[PDB]
Amino acid sequence: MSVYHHILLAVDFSSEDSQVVQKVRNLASQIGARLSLIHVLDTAIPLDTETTYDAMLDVEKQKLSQIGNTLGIDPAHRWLVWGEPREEIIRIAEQENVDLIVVGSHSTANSVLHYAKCDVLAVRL
Amino acid sequence: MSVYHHILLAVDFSSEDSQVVQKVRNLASQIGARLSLIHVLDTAIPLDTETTYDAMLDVEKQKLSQIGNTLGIDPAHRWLVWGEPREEIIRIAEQENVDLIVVGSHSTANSVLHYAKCDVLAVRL
Ligand SMILES: [Cl-]
Ligand SMILES: [Cl-]
Ligand SMILES: [Cl-]
Ligand SMILES: [Cl-]
Repeated sequence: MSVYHHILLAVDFSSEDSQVVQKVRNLASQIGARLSLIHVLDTAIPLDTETTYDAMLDVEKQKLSQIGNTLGIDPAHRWLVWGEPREEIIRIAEQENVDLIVVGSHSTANSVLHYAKCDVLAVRL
Repeated sequence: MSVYHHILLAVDFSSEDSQVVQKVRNLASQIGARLSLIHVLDTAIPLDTETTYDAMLDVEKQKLSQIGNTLGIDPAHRWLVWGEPREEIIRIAEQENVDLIVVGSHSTANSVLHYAKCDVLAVRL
């Protein structure tokens, strides 16, 4: 039986994403685990200018989707959430029955690591 | 090909070792990696009493060997070293061409993680 069943990858959209993506794909396939994906984004509204929240979200959505598409993850298992990375990472992991969180170091990594209720894989970038 | 080739397990000889041992055995076997093992021990000599350095080392050696024997690791790949855990863990990993260090949390974990030149798997105990 599989040593981990459900691996959550956290990506930050750096140029080094691709190393981690292929590694995590090889990982999950060799051990038989399913993958989910999350990226954490990353008060006065300016009145003299057009806001670009939706366009900015679309860029993020595309980057998430580049990665999601490579990994064959259903959009239902791709997460783009507002908030503090550590907290949001850990809340999705709990909610979604993850048993391995994967993060890159380069922080967020060290905070997820100190508060996660499951194993954490920190991948050197 | 194997996502990791050489996994170094670090054990501290707590009652929770066995969970980590079987997990790491299942891990390495599913991905095709070889295992090494390390435990880091863990100025005036008393003149009125017998010292027990050798007996104390034998106890540690037995505990290392319980774990090593389970995992089928040659004694050549089992390490019982004097020193600061973080430093010694990282020095063996470098020396021995490790590409995944495994540690339990419960520290040492967070220090190995902040200075390791390879991926680190932190296993919740
Ligand atoms: Cl993130
Ligand atoms: Cl805006
Ligand atoms: Cl140790
Ligand atoms: Cl002594």
